[PDB]
Amino acid sequence: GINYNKLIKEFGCSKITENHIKRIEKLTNSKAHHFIRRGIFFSHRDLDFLLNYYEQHKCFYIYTGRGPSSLSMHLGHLIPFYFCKYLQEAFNVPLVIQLSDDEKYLFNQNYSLEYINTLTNENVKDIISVGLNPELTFIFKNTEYAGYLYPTVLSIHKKTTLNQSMNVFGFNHSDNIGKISYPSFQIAPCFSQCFPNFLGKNIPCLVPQGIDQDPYFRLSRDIAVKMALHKPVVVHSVFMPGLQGVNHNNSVIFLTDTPEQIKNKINKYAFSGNLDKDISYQYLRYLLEDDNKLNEIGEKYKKGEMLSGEIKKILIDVLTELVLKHQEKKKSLTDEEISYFFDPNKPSLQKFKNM
Amino acid sequence: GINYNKLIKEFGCSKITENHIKRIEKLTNSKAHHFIRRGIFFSHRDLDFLLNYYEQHKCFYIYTGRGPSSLSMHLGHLIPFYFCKYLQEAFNVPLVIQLSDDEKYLFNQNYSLEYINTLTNENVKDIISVGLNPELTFIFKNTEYAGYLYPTVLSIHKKTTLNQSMNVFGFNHSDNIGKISYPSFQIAPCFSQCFPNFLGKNIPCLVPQGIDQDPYFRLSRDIAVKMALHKPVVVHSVFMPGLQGVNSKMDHNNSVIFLTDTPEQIKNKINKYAFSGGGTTIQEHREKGGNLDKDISYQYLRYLLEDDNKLNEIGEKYKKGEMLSGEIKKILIDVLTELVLKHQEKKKSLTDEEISYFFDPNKPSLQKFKNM
Repeated sequence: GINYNKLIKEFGCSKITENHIKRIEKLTNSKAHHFIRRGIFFSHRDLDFLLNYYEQHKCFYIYTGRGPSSLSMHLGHLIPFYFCKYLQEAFNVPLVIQLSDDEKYLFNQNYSLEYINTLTNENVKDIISVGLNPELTFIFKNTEYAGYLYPTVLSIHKKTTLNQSMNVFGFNHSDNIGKISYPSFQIAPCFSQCFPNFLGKNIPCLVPQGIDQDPYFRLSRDIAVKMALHKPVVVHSVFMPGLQGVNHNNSVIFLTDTPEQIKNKINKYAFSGNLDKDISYQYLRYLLEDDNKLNEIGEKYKKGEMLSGEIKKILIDVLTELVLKHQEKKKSLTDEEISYFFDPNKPSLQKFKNM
Repeated sequence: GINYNKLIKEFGCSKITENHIKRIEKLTNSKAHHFIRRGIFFSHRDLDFLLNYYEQHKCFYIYTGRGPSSLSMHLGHLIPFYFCKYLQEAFNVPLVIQLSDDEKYLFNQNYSLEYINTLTNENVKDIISVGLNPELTFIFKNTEYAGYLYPTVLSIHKKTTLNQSMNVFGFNHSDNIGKISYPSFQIAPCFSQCFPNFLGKNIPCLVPQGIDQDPYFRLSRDIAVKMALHKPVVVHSVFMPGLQGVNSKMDHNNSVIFLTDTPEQIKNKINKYAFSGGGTTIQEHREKGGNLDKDISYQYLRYLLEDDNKLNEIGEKYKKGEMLSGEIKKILIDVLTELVLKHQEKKKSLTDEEISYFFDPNKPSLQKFKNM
């Protein structure tokens, strides 16, 4: 298969151990998220530094981001946001969310800034609708917030050769100079000096991402050393597989999909097992919070006591509930609720300003 | 020396004609600046587009800029600012001034932002001290104003391949990506959409430049076409020569007049180091007369002496041999000394409040152009 332990050894990452989990549960006074307990988020760099930092200072922040997509977001895009929701609540720390509308403009030849803004505003609604805590969240668009990032971006630029940018990101000489210099803007928010309205300088940053992003993220950590700032901490997730195989539109669950569209996609296109190869069981590892129910389902399926139609039906109900709750939350959002996410001066955020 | 008409034909610029000058005097209800009348600013691209636009709408703006220098500014650095002072007053339009502190940080490996800010603040004081009108001036640091430039910068970036940037500016693969992408930030202020606090969209921009900068400025005009925005208008100046030779441009502190120089330092530099177009003996000078094209003092008086009659009278007497080198050098020293002392006095009097006002984009006097 994928062999993630081989990939850890290759990249030089570290496994998240049982003791890391115990330590998280202890520091947050709460059970660890199922993504961590089930090995969905499975590796890290410098997690001990972060846990020890939080233990002594009760302080860090979480950085994540989103390039605005041309199509509707699908379930795979929300996975990291569900994890950030958990992190912000369990640790009680700020979450900053970059919308890289500039990146989308620079990388898509026929897209205008105006059109990209319509996509950005829709994505923001989906992001908020996972149930993020408004009081501990700061969302920003790069087009609007660049002035706060720029002094940091300059320092990152100065320490990144063209060779390094091209080698790391696979750019070529026909690529526009926006693409070439964009990565600094994605690195910058790892450094708390980019958020002077509510963070102190040089506060550690936790950045959840896919294991596949580690080679790119190494540039952030190398740059931090040259800037004499903390290296951003990373926890890595496995690839969430498409419906058709664990290794087009019928390969994902869009958040705008109806109950009937979800039913058909799972029944017709989701691969059936063998727990390791059954896509429905795999998705239940992400979506089912109750450990006992998951193990009971896994027990019955492997023994043959549960058929494929039944495990697919359980997934469809779970998915349908999730998607309908999401659609319901999104529909209820007011412009005032949305704007509040973009406010850097919230008193709950400003608590961390002198920590 | 430098054949400027040949250089016009080579670059594809246009001469500023006597009729352009008449048209400027008519539109401003005032005599044209001596730099224009004496051919110091001598060529242009799209000046008629600008004059026609002003005639109908009474509106454009002026863009200039300054990379913060490691040393004190000298007289040559102020020349374009004296011209922008005239333009803003005669036309009654805004002047925006870019301080490219970001550029200096990106291109000088051992300079910090903090150190560059010290240089920037001192340069700003020298710029203001030419007598710029606070009400029609907007100064900005790129480090502070980048957020307003960024959407425009993105569009410029998107229209510029890495190949094009590297070929045009001579970058290599060891250059940092800040250098590679910086030129867009220098182009951006040619487009009025960068100043939404006080300018309408797609308002024409006038950019005074040395003739030597035209090849680089063509990139701004080409980008404007791809953005479907007005091309920035340019008026070009001749090279201002250093003290030692008309063919050579600005130990080597004796080739320029620093703005921190004392009256005595100026006296000595002119007397000892300024090139004379006069005869080597008094008798030789009386018989053969002085050479105006090569006398540095006469050339500098072309920049500094506002009264035409006095300049022509001085030029008449020197060329005939009726005025000696010592006398024309003395006239220049008095003129320079007065200029530099006024400057030093103005700079010393500047308050933090006066300086801050230059950086305010919401001045009611600037905002009058917002719907024009």
